[PDB]
Amino acid sequence: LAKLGRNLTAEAREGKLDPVIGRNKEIQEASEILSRRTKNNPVLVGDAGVGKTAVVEGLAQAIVNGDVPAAIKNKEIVSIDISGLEAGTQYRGSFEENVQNLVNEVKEAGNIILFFDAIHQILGAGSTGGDSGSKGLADILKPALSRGELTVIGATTQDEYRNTILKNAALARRFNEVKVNAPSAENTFKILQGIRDLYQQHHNVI
Amino acid sequence: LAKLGRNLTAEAREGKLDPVIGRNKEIQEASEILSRRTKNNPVLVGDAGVGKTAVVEGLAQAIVNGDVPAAIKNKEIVSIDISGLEAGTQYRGSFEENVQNLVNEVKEAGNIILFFDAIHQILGAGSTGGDSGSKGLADILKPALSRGELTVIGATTQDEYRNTILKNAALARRFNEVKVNAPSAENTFKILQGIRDLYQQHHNVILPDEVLKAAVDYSVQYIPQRSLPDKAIDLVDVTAAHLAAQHPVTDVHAVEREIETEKDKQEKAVEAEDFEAALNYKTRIAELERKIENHTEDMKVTASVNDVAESVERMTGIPVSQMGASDIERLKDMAHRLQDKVIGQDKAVEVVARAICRNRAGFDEGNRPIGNFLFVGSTGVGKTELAKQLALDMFGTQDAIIRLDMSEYSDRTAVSKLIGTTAGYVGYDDNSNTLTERVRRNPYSIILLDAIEKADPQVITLLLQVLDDGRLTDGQGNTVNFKNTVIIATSNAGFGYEANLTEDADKPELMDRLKPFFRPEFLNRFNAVIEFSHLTKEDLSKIVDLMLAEVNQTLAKKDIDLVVSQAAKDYITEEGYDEVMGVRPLRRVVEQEIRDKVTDFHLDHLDAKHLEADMEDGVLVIR
Amino acid sequence: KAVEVVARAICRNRAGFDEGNRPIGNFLFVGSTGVGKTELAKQLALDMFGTQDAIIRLDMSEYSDRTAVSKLIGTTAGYVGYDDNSNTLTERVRRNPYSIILLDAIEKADPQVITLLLQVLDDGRLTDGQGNTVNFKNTV
Ligand SMILES: Nc1ncnc2c1ncn2[C@@H]1O[C@H](COP(=O)(O)OP(=O)(O)OP(O)(O)=S)[C@@H](O)[C@H]1O
Ligand SMILES: Nc1ncnc2c1ncn2[C@@H]1O[C@H](COP(=O)(O)OP(=O)(O)OP(O)(O)=S)[C@@H](O)[C@H]1O
Ligand SMILES: Nc1ncnc2c1ncn2[C@@H]1O[C@H](COP(=O)(O)OP(=O)(O)OP(O)(O)=S)[C@@H](O)[C@H]1O
Ligand SMILES: Nc1ncnc2c1ncn2[C@@H]1O[C@H](COP(=O)(O)OP(=O)(O)OP(O)(O)=S)[C@@H](O)[C@H]1O
Ligand SMILES: [Mg+2]
Ligand SMILES: [Mg+2]
Ligand SMILES: [Mg+2]
Ligand SMILES: [Mg+2]
Repeated sequence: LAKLGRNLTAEAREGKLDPVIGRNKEIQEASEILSRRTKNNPVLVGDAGVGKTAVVEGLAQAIVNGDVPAAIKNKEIVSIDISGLEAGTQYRGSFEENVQNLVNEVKEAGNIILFFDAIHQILGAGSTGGDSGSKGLADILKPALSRGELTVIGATTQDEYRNTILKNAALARRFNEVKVNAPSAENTFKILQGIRDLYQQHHNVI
Repeated sequence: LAKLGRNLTAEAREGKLDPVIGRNKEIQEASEILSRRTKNNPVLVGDAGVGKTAVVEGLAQAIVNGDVPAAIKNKEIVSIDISGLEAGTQYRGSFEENVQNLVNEVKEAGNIILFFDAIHQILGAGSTGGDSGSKGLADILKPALSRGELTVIGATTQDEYRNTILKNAALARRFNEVKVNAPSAENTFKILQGIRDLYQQHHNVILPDEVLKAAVDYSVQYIPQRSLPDKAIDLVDVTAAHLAAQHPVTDVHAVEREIETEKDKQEKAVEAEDFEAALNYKTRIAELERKIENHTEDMKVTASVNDVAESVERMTGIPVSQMGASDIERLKDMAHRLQDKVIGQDKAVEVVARAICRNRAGFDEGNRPIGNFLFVGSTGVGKTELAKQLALDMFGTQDAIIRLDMSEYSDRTAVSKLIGTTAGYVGYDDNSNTLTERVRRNPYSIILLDAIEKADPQVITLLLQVLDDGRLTDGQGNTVNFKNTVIIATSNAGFGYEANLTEDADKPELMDRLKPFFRPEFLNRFNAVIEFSHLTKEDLSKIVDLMLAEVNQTLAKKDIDLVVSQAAKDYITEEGYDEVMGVRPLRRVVEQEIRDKVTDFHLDHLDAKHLEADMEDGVLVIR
Repeated sequence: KAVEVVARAICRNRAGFDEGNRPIGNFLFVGSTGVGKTELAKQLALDMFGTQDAIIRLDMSEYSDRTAVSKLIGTTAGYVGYDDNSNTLTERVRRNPYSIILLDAIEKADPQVITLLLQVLDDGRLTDGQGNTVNFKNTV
C-alpha cells in the first residue's frame, strides 16, 4: 500500500485510533450494504463537522473487533488522498497510468476497500462539475464500478449528493446512501470527556 | 486471444457457465441470421436488466452442445471490453494500430466472432453521438462490415437502436435486429430457484419457494419502474443481507485466536520432541475446532414473507396494510385509499381509478400515454390533492411528479422573474437538460401543468404528438416515448364563493365560457376533464380533524398529546368559514393559534398527556 | 404587534413546533420610512445572530431595470439571470443558509416577481440557472 494513502486497518490493529462513541447502528448498518453481491457502494450523507469520518474509523475498529458479519472479515480499508493524487506524478498521462495501476493493485481478493472524503473531487476527468476538470477515476471507474471491480465508501454532503450523484444513472444502479445526523447533548458530553485529557498539553486545568 | 477480452467458448467447454433458462427460440433464432452468407449481423434489442447477455452465453452453451445448425459449428465467440480499449495503450495512434491489429487477428477462418454490449460506444471515432468521440472501430468497421470482414453481435437498447443504427444506411444493408422481452413469473421463479444455492454465502436460510414467489409478487406490483428479472433478484439479495441481522463474529473469533495460540505452543513442544504435550495440544485443537463448528451451524433459518415486506418498506418508505392482497383487492381498495385522504369529489376518484385499472390490467390498447386529464376549478379545493396523494399511492412516494405552472412558465415581459422570449422556452424543452433529460430518466413519472389557458403560448399542437402516440421529437431529432407517463393539467372554472350558491350554476356555465378559453380541439384530446366546484361548511369538519390528526402527529415528536373539544371544533370551523375562495384560512386559523398556546404551555412543567383544548368566548383554553 | 408576531414565530421555529419543509419566516411590513422602518433589520438581526451583519437587502423597486440611465444597465429580465447564474444571490445564500434577506418596497418595480418566489415560499427549494436547487430552510 503506502502510495498516496493510508491503511486504517493497520493503525487499528495497533490500537492507535480513538474509540468511536455513540454511533452504534449507523456504523454497522453500513455492513448491511457491503455484504451484498451487488448494489454495494454506500456513501455517508450529511453536513460537515459531524464526525463524518469517525464512522469509518469506527467501522475499522469493529472489523478488528470481530463485530462485523462474516461477509467482510478478510478485508481491509485504505483511505486515499484524492486531492493530492497529481502530487505523486509529473505528467497527467503518467498520472492516469498510475491511476489504472491502482486497479491493477486492486485484485487481492477485494481485501482492499477504497475510502475517500470528496466524491465530487472524484467525479472529475470531465465536466461533471464546473467548466472542466483534470483526469481522474471517472474515466476508469464508470466501467469498473459497473463491472463490480471496486467497492468505495463515501463521502460527501447533502447538496453534493443531489446535484452530482442522482444525475448519472450508472451510479444509480450501484450506489446507496446512509443518513448521518449530529448527536444530542449527552453523547457530545461523552466525546468531550474522552478528549479531555489531550489538553494537558496546555498546562492548564483539565 | 486474451487481449482486452475473453473467450466465452473456452469457459463453456469447461462447464464454468450457468445454464441459460427459458430462452429457447430467442437464442437459436439468432442462428437463423448467422447462417447467411450476407446480411448476418444480428443485434439484440430491448431494455436493460432482462438477461440481455444471458442470451449470448446460452448461444455459446448450445454451440458446445451441438444444438446449432452446421453453419457455425467451427466458430468461437469472444467478448470485448470496448470501453476499456484505450486502457491497453498509451497513444491513440498506437490505439488505432492495435485496433486494426484486431482485424489482422480476425483472419482465422472467421472462427472468431466479436461480441459487445454497447453499440453506441462502438459507433465512435466521430460525431455519431454527442459532440465528439475518440477513435474506434467506426473508421475501420464501416468498410470491413461492408466488405464482410467481421460478424458482430449486439447489443443495446430500443432508443439507442432507433437513434443511432437506423441513420447510417451502411449498417442498414448489413444489420438485423432481434426483439428481447422479460419473461413471466414462472421462468423467473425457475431462474431464482437455480441461483438459490449461491446465497449459502451469507450463512442464512436458503429460501423456501413461498418466500421467493412472495418476493416476485411484491416487486412486480410495487416497483414497476424496473424490469422483472433484476428487481426480483435484488429484492432477495437485500432481504438476505438484512436477515444477517448484523450479527457479530467475535463469539467464534476469540476461539480462533485461542486455536492459534495453542497451535503455536504445539509447534514449540514438537520442536522439543515432547510427544505427550503435542498430543494433548492436538486433542485441545480438535476440541476447540468442533466447538467452532457447532457455533458456525448456529445460524437462524427464517425466511418469512413478512421480513421481505419490511425490506420493501425500507425500500420505498411505504407501510403496507393488507400485505399480499390480490391486485383485485388493491384496485378496488385504492378507491377508498384516495377517497378517504380527500373529501368528496367522488367523480375524479371514479375516473382516475378506472383509468388506472385499465392501464394496469392492460385492457386498453397500447401506443397511447397512460392518462391525460384536465382539472378545472379554484385553488383552495385541495387542487393539488391528486398531485400529492395520488402520486404517492401510484409510486410509493410523492416524489414522482414534475410540475410546471405554464402561465408563469412562459415569457411575457422583461421582468426579473423571466428572461428572453416565450419562443425561447420551447427551445429549452427540446435541447437542454430540463424536460427531455428528466422524462427519459423516469419514464413513469407524472407531469403537471398548472393553469394552462393561460400564458403567451397556445401550445396545443406541439403536445398532440404525445397526445396521439407518446413519441415526440427533440431539438436534435431524437424521439422520446411517453408511454408510461401521466399528464395532468389544470385550469380555472370560475370562482365564488357565496359560498355554494354560485359554486356551480349549470353545466354549460363552464364549457361555454371555456370555449373561448380552451380550444375545443384541445378539449377533445383528453381522456377526461373534472372540475373543482367544491367549497361548503358541513363537510369541512372532516378536514378539521385531519389537521387535528397532523397536529397531534407533530406533537408526538415531543411525547405530547393534545385533546380538542367538539365546541372548539365548531368555533374553528366558524372562524375558517370565510367561505369565499377556499380552505386556506381553514388551515390558517390553527396555523399558529394552537401552537402559540402550546408554546407557553411547553414552558411548563407540563402533563403532556392532559392537554385538552376548549373554547371560552372565542379564546383557546387548554388544561 | 410586530414584536408579538416576530417573537412567537421565532419561538415556534426555535422550539421546533412548526413542521419543517418551510422557510423560517416570511413577513411583510408596510408603512412610511421615518418610523424606524429598518429597526427590525438592525436590532432583530443582531439579537438573532450576535451581529447585525447577517442581512442582505435589495430595494427591489430600484433593483430592477427601468430606463437606460446611468444607475442601471440592461433589461429587467437580465436581472433574474444575474440571480440564477452569478455570484450575487445564490452564491451568498448558500454561504450563510441562516442569513436574513430584506426586499424594500416591493410593489414596486417592473418585475411582478410573485411566482418565482413561490418555490421557496412553498418549500424553500428553488432551482438556479444551472438546475441546482438551493434550500432556504433556515433563512428569513
Ligand atoms: N463519536 C466520536 N468520537 C470521537 N470523536 C468524535 C466523534 N464524532 C466526532 N468526533 C470528532 O469530530 C471530528 C469531526 O471530523 P469528521 O467530521 O469525522 O471529519 P473531519 O475531517 O474531521 O471534518 P469534517 O466534519 O469531515 S468536514 C472528528 O475528527 C473527531 O475528532
Ligand atoms: N435465463 C436466465 N438464467 C439465469 N440467469 C439469468 C437469466 N436471465 C437473466 N439472468 C440473470 O440476470 C442478469 C441480467 O444481466 P444481463 O441483462 O444479461 O446483462 P448484465 O450485464 O447483467 O446487465 P444488463 O441487463 O445487460 S444492463 C444476468 O447477468 C443473470 O445473472
Ligand atoms: N375534496 C376537498 N375539498 C377541499 N379541500 C380539500 C379536499 N381534499 C383535500 N383538501 C384540502 O385542501 C387543501 C388545499 O390547500 P393547499 O394545501 O394550500 O393546496 P392549494 O393551495 O389548493 O394548491 P394551490 O397551489 O393553491 S392550486 C389541502 O390542504 C387539502 O388537504
Ligand atoms: N417605533 C418606532 N417608531 C418610530 N421611530 C422609531 C421606532 N423605533 C425606532 N425608531 C427610530 O426611527 C429611526 C428611523 O430613521 P432612520 O434611522 O433614518 O431609518 P429609516 O430612514 O426609517 O429607514 P429607511 O431607509 O428610510 S426605510 C431610527 O433611528 C430608529 O431608532
Ligand atoms: Mg474527518
Ligand atoms: Mg450481462
Ligand atoms: Mg391545490
Ligand atoms: Mg426605516
